[PDB]
Amino acid sequence: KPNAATRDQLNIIVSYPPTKQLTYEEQDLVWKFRYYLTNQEKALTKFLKCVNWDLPQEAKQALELLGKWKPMDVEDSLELLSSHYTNPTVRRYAVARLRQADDEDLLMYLLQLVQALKYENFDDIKNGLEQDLCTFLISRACKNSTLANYLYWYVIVECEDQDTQQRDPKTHEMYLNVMRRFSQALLKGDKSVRVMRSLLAAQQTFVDRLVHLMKAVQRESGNRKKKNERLQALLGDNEKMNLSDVELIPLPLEPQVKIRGIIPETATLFKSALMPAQLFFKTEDGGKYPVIFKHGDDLRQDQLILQIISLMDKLLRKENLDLKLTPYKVLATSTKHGFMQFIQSVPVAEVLDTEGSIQNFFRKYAPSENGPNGISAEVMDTYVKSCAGYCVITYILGVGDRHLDNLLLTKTGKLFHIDFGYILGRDPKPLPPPMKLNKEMVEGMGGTQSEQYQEFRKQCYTAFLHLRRYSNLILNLFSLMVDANIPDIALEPDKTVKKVQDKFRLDLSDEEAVHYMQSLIDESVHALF
Ligand SMILES: C[C@@H]1COCCN1c1cc2n(n1)[C@@H]1CCC[C@@H]1NC2=O
Ligand code: NA
Ligand code: NA
Ligand code: NA
Ligand code: NA
Repeated sequence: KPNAATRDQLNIIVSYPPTKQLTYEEQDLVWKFRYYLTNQEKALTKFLKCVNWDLPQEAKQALELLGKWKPMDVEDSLELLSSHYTNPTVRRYAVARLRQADDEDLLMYLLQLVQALKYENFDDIKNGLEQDLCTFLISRACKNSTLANYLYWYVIVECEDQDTQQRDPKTHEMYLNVMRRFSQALLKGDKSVRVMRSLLAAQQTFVDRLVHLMKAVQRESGNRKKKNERLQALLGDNEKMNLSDVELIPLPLEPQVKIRGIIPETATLFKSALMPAQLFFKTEDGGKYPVIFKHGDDLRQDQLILQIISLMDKLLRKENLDLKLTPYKVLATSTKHGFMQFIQSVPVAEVLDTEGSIQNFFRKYAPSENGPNGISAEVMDTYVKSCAGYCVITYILGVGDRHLDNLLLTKTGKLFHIDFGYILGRDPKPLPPPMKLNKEMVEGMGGTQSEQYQEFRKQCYTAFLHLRRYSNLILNLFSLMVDANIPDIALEPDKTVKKVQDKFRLDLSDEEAVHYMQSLIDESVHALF
């Protein structure tokens, strides 16, 4: 029906990022050829964006075409749950597509889907005390204990958000109703589901006791040594505090791991202003699981970034690219406390203080006579890959405040980033560079003169092209976060998705994007020396 020139225009429009606004002329064109476009699943979101949903006759025809359209890919349906859509049939269609996702994929989107409840019908959620989003999420949680664990903690954090309670009371009451609905469904279910309900309650009381313990340690006004002694003494009094030995419960941070308590003798406070605790949990497997427990601290921005880093890692692995990344787990248990999975590591700043160079560090703990610069080839391969992964990922996410205390290294060669208080282009100092590499980091692989430097560049190109291909998904997930209580998002909600979108350079072809990434890396490295 449309000629070659029109098809080229339509294909450009269909390729747009999910939050790019269509012009009036593009809306006219998509509508004109709506019947031709029903055979392209990628065109459906563009068509739905061109409908005037406030005109009953047009909404009706649009819903007729929706039923005849080649169904969109499951992950594309996240766009239909954003704030743009109030039409109930559109939003139920999105849930119907999401019902086809497996539990592993749904978990990767769950943080954002909980935010998307803000765009649902609050009366329907309350009156539940065909599937809408609330009903769907609860239904899937009732069948999967991992989903139930994260749904519980994600929602309870929303219930405790005093900002929401003060500034958006109806939204706060909705989340209360979601929790009530969730508890309703769990109690109504069979034995395995009612057991799940009791285990969530047990986790909550454990966290409550841990919070009370942290406060007791901080009413102390002794030095750090005295506070470590207080922390260990309180943890050791199980009759008083009940944290050294408890009946088995899922670890909120990673519920597949059941824990029996916390080891009292090895608990210490970090030497930092907020004095978070390092705690070793006794696992059911008879092992130990170290965490950081932060108290008096909002972990939600870190929680989001580590969730997105975990997604990006899984997407790269899906494309058979394992860049040896460290997406450590982060879970907020309230707006003021939460857990982080502790990875044995050393900050690069400490490596330079004690060994002088990343290379000296690798030569000490991973020597190899015939290896690159006397270092194990496997360790160097792991180093190059992880540098590349984090270079591309922190560039896309605009991570700031990149000093050598936030760059961590393992003896197996993994480099990874921590502490994501500055994202989306924010930085303590002005005019941060678009790509934040460290001189010590290039030096760690042998300098620009090493063959490792070209291996690093090559892995950046590959990772960048792979993540570009999932830009629709990544951008849709940020679009669902724009109203969230996340500091660097709430600063400029209407600009948030574009800040990520621009990093993908979707205006460039693959070959042009590789050229651009090459120039960006080289320019950043050149500026360092
Ligand atoms: C848990 C991860 C991964 O394992 C190594 C340690 N990592 C982190 C993360 C943070 N830190 N260390 C520092 C130390 C105390 C708080 C500060 N802030 C962070 O965000
Ligand atoms: Na009402
Ligand atoms: Na410590
Ligand atoms: Na504390
Ligand atoms: Na890991």
